[PDB]
Amino acid sequence: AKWVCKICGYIYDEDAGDPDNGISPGTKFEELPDDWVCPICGAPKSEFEKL
Ligand SMILES: [Fe+3]
Repeated sequence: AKWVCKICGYIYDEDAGDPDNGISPGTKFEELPDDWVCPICGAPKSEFEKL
């Protein structure tokens, strides 16, 4: 699944993860650490919406 940051338009793609920020590919959005934030704009997880 892909989730969009409602603040800046960054798409968290679970297939891609966010390796530069310690998230390996295939990591589900719900599995992201609670302290994970949008790597672009810094938005907390609350600000993402599943597509
Ligand atoms: Fe963002």
